[PDB]
Amino acid sequence: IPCGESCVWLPCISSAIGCSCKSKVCYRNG
Repeated sequence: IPCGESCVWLPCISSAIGCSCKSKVCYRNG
């Protein structure tokens, strides 16, 4: 599920809420 954050050039600030970079945007479990 996309979280609402791009990660093309920086990692996910939303890593704190569980979101990780895949396919240039931040996701939690799809």
